[PDB]
Amino acid sequence: DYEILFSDETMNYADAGTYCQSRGMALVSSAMRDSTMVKAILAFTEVKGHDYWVGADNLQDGAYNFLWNDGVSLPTDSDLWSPNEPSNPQSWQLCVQIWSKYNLLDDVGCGGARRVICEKELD
Amino acid sequence: DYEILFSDETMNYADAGTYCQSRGMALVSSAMRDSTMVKAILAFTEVKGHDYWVGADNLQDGAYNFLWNDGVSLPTDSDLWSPNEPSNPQSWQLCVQIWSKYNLLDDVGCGGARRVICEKELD
Ligand SMILES: [Ca+2]
Ligand SMILES: [Ca+2]
Ligand SMILES: [Ca+2]
Ligand SMILES: [Ca+2]
Ligand SMILES: [Zn+2]
Ligand SMILES: [Zn+2]
Ligand SMILES: [Zn+2]
Ligand SMILES: [Zn+2]
Ligand SMILES: [Zn+2]
Ligand SMILES: [Zn+2]
Ligand SMILES: [Zn+2]
Repeated sequence: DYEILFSDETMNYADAGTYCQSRGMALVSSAMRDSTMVKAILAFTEVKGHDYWVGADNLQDGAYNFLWNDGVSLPTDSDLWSPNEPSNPQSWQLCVQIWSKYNLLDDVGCGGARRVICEKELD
Repeated sequence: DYEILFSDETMNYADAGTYCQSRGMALVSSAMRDSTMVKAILAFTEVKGHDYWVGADNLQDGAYNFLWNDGVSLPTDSDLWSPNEPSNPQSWQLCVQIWSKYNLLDDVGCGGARRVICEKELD
């Protein structure tokens, strides 16, 4: 169960995190691992057909050691990934987005402007 | 362009309005009249398969004089309505929801608990 916020305003990955945080929420993460919720989230972004930041990156352990912001691993072989991703140089700082080309996850550098999705676990 | 918040938390119609307002947003209304956004919004609720409040009611003008909270009319013949709705007695105070049966609009009394959708136009 969640509160999911979608924003058409774009920002880099760091700013997306603080954007959600300032609202008492977090960049979407656990909701992406929830089979019902992730399906609803992707149904929305599918219509929008735009890139969105999600709360995962390799900043801590590097390479393809992707972590959701709540500390849970985003397996390199997850079905959430777009075909042939992740594929950027493992030595880069990598952030994860919902890539419009496939409406599935993708590794990118962290400076590009993208839309934002925030979550808040209920209760 | 907008900010759209979906919440699994249920409430009556009045409480949904206050819920959105306390967040600097409004019960979804103009976004429902936007061709891209309404489809994105409905794609999300389709997956969820649950009832959601929307920002429309007959409280100012009564009967089937439905108005979106921003004062714009919700035509009784809108393609947004579920088949054979609106159909509740015109003497009642009627509120509008996204009804899970069709994933389309429907008139109901205002006291039932339903999920909430808030919006915030972005300029
Ligand atoms: Ca794959
Ligand atoms: Ca990539
Ligand atoms: Ca009709
Ligand atoms: Ca009805
Ligand atoms: Zn769940
Ligand atoms: Zn802007
Ligand atoms: Zn892109
Ligand atoms: Zn509860
Ligand atoms: Zn629009
Ligand atoms: Zn725009
Ligand atoms: Zn119902």
